[PDB]
Amino acid sequence: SHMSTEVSEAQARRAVADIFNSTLASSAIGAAWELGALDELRENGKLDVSDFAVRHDLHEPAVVGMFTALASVGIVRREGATVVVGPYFDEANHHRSLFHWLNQGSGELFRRMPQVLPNENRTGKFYQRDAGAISYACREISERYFDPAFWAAVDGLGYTPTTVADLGSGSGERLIQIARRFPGVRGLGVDIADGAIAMAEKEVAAKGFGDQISFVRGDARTIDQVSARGEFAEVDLLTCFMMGHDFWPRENCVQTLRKLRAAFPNVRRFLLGDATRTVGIPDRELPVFTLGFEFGHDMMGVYLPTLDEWDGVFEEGGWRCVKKHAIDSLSVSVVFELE
Amino acid sequence: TEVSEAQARRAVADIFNSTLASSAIGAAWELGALDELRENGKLDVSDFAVRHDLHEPAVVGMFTALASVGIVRREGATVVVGPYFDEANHHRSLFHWLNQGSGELFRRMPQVLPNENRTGKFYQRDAGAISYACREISERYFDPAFWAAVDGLGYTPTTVADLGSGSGERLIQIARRFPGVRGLGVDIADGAIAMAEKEVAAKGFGDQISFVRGDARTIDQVSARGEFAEVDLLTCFMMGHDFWPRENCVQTLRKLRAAFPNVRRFLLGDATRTVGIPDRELPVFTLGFEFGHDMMGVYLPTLDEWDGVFEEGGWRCVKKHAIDSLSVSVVFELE
Ligand SMILES: O=C(O)C(=O)Cc1ccccc1
Ligand SMILES: O=C(O)C(=O)Cc1ccccc1
Ligand SMILES: O=C(O)C(=O)Cc1ccccc1
Ligand SMILES: O=C(O)[C@H](O)Cc1ccccc1
Ligand SMILES: O=C(O)[C@H](O)Cc1ccccc1
Ligand SMILES: [Ca+2]
Ligand SMILES: [Ca+2]
Ligand SMILES: [Ca+2]
Ligand SMILES: [Ca+2]
Ligand SMILES: [Fe+3]
Ligand SMILES: [Fe+3]
Repeated sequence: SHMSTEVSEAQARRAVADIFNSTLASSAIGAAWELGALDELRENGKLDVSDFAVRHDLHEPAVVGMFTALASVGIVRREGATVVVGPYFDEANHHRSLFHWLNQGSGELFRRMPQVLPNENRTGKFYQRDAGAISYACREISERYFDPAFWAAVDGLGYTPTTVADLGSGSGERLIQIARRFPGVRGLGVDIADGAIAMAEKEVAAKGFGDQISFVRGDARTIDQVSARGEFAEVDLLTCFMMGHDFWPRENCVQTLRKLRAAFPNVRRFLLGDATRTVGIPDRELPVFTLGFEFGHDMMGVYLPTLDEWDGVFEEGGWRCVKKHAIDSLSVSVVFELE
Repeated sequence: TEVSEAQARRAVADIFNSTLASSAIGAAWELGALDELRENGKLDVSDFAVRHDLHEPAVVGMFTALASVGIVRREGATVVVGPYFDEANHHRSLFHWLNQGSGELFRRMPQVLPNENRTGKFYQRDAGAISYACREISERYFDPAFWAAVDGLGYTPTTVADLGSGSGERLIQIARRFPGVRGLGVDIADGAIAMAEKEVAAKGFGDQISFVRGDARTIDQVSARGEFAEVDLLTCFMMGHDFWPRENCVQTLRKLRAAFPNVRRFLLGDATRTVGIPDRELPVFTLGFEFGHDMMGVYLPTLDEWDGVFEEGGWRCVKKHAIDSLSVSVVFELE
């Protein structure tokens, strides 16, 4: 029953108030996550705010503030010095990486909406986001949302892989997990980020797989320029998650897919997964994330293909699509099994 | 806490979209959108992006963000005011303050809460943005009570000083109302002074109104003491909370008393900390003001705390005005 055009002054006051407080609740969700509060609430159902502030060595008045902000829209409920989980807790906590993405990750971009929209201002470094924050969030996003379909696609391969290349390798947590599934397999991540390489080289070393897995600086759109080219010949599983839209526009993508094909000519399966642009979802029925993903990419000047556009580009790219998975609850997100 | 899993999905999605709405309101304001919607009730997003020279797809996003929570309604490339437009638009400066002025603060909630980090410049805000909003906040929420206090002063001022003079607009208006008056602005920010002086000069009040850098907390250090002695009306809006904690406010009030010994009336308007409002009935702003200041480590007195400090501070409160509708806000007439 949402969609009315006619409301009382009471309702309108209340609604504009909730929009205001949601703003704070929404920033608080990502913050509370990162400070270990959501976890503890998930684990114990309850928490004493004073004891929290002490244990974690936090300024207590703001801690009160963070919880009151979560309480203002029903994520938690306050009783005395106690915070309990609220009716909206599980849902919010579930999607906690998405709010973090929105606020801590991408907060600056959306804050400067009045400066980002005007054309004259659109060149060089016309926006900023917190790459450490994004990273921190995209890690849980990849796990909470993409893993099931990722693992499902891995199950239905028809072969044990021997050498896997992961594009947008990042933390290396995709490749690390591969090694753990397929004992003897070798890994190879590719990342534009200098910092992601060392974070990954460190990550790998720490988890047992030092001589199994290595990384390289490089960019899918010019993967043929990359000096490790010669070793791509032995790769028989390729993977690429949450960056496919940055291959776009279409012709870039076609080319990028063709290059990928030639550069990895013994790849049997290529697992590609990403969120896509939605179409025709009504303004007042938008689910979590959708609006921020699409809006932020518009504000960054970055094109987002629809599912159909992905469908329409693979044959041209030199790939056959043999299986597709829908992601649960992250806009219209998908995993394609290509060969 | 008994709701369906669909209830919870929808509520959580509203919080998320609300975030983007909220930021959008101040954006829309600043870019002319809200005003063009108030005047005509409609707008064409292509037309509007073109005239304003904006990247259209971001413009659409911005208007979708607003429609996602009922502020506006989209019908093609036509944007129409929605059920919550009047109210949103009314409080637009407050959303601006939260987002454009103070977004960097609340964003870094994880880095700002831990005590170890809390030294030096531990948070950042956008002084230009904040100033932009404070202008309207002053005018939409404080002015009615402000002018009512001016109307019942029982004297006609001859020299007025305004602490946190900002853009100079308070002193300007005072001059438009009392032509003979001299005006004196105290602001701690060089850039407030520069703006105000420029603004005062352009409008022709450059010979009546002038400015000095100073912190009202240390008003006794501001070496323009002779001009201060001539002042018979003192104004201070939206910063009294910054005189607290209590001991500090007592001292500041006593120094203000001394620095302006011929002030007859002293107008002090501020928002104050609320008490016992239920979490799910917090009105607009309250949570922002209070939570933001707890994050900045700045004390907020209650009303009663203010009422109980003036005598020790060297003043007698003779009149008090309630404000609509800015958390619990107030104007004291002190003497
Ligand atoms: O931040 C970005 O640029 C993204 O595109 C983030 C993203 C992509 C896919 C799923 C979730 C987030
Ligand atoms: O010095 C002057 O310019 C004035 O006459 C003062 C003034 C100018 C313009 C409007 C009101 C007062
Ligand atoms: O921004 C601050 O730190 C303020 O104190 C802002 C303010 C004070 C009183 C009313 C509205 C905003
Ligand atoms: O067009 C599609 O739907 C996807 O590109 C993948 C796919 C195609 C055919 C059968 C299954 C999956
Ligand atoms: O105590 C109060 O309510 C205010 O400090 C000011 C006031 C006092 C007495 C009569 C009127 C106003
Ligand atoms: Ca309804
Ligand atoms: Ca029109
Ligand atoms: Ca800032
Ligand atoms: Ca009282
Ligand atoms: Fe992206
Ligand atoms: Fe303040």
